[PDB]
Amino acid sequence: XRPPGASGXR
Repeated sequence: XRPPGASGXR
């Protein structure tokens, strides 16, 4: 998916 924790700074 896009794990919040870091999907890069976004």
